[PDB]
Amino acid sequence: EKPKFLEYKTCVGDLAVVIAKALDEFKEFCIVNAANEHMSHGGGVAKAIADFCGPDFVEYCADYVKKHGPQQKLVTPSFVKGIQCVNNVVGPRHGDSNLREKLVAAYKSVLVGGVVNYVVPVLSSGIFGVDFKISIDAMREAFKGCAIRVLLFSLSQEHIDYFDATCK
Amino acid sequence: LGSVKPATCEKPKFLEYKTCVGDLAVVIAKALDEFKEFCIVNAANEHMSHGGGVAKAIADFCGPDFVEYCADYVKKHGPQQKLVTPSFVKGIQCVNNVVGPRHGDSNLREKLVAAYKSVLVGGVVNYVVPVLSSGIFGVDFKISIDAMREAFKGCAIRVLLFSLSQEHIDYFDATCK
Ligand SMILES: Nc1ncnc2c1ncn2[C@@H]1O[C@@H](COP(=O)(O)OP(=O)(O)OC[C@@H]2O[C@H](O)[C@H](O)[C@@H]2O)[C@@H](O)[C@H]1O
Ligand SMILES: Nc1ncnc2c1ncn2[C@@H]1O[C@H](COP(=O)(O)OP(=O)(O)OC[C@H]2O[C@H](O)[C@H](O)[C@@H]2O)[C@@H](O)[C@H]1O
Repeated sequence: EKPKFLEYKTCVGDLAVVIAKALDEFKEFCIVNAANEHMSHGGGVAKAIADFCGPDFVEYCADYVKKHGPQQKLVTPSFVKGIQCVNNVVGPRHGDSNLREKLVAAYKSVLVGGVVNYVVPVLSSGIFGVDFKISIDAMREAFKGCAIRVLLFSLSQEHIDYFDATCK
Repeated sequence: LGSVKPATCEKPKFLEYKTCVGDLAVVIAKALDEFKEFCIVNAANEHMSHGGGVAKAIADFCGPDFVEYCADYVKKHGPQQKLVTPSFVKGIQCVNNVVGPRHGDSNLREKLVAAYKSVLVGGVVNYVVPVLSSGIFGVDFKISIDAMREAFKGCAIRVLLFSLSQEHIDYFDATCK
């Protein structure tokens, strides 16, 4: 029950509504977190995911960074039925750097072995405002030819309208 | 050789199986949510070198304390067919490093059965178990899974079997038929 090829869906809303939708439509999926390399889940989707997943997830992440140092990608328990795992991905920050290629590498790092359904925020395009258009294009490049299902979500309607502009 | 600190989980009424296909982190993600504590089984060599396969992933995950524990123990006691070590991971009661047999070894079935039997650790009820010997040890996965079910039959334990390979897990589903 892989898909035959890449399938997209969209959701504009807070994490709670996104997760309810993904559970209804995917049944089981990986949630992607827009993380920093310290896994310090202080704001944005990171805070929402840490609040939703709870203290065992926050503790997991903190403990891992303590043992292994800062991480650019960290796959964790979610402690939530239907969420196979959290994939904490570190996007570039504004003034970075070289944004398109960094965002492609970030979205490519979303894929995990044994997971087909992904619930994915617009990386880098909130708490440190990278242009959402390059994040979104970067995602489309990253996932080309992958047999996965991707539910792109965001608080901003503009992000999804823009995404629909190429899927339309 | 002493015993591991006993589980706070109780044994199930009968043998219970779960499965997970994918990378180690995805497996452990599932095990941490389903089991409050467990033993993870490593498909080791007698040197406890962890140079490839699931051993390398487990070594990387558990970290340098784990690496150091194994190198020190082997240095002092020599090579080991079985070593139960600390994990240095919350929820992971111990790592049971089991050396499975290899392609062409004589009495290969019976050696697999014995290897899975050695998985059991006193005071552990929940196990996360790979398909022993089916990677670089070259053993047919079907025979390894058959041997596992033989070794665990009648045991009041919970076993999450895992593999990178969907075919391995589909096979196991067909033994439950
Ligand atoms: N990163 C991983 N995540 C999850 N499962 C894995 C991973 N790597 C391998 N596996 C799975 O564990 C397997 C056991 O395969 P190997 O790891 O190759 O084990 P084995 O065939 O017993 O080989 C023995 C060993 O190889 C290692 O180098 C080890 O140190 C010893 O030399 C199969 O089920 C395989 O899909
Ligand atoms: N509660 C929420 N629900 C749904 N989506 C959200 C929420 N909060 C933010 N988002 C969305 O997540 C995407 C990424 O926004 P941020 O979370 O601000 O992520 P990012 O810009 O990559 O910044 C990462 C940094 O912010 C966090 O503090 C995190 O710990 C890291 O330091 C955007 O599409 C944004 O609308």
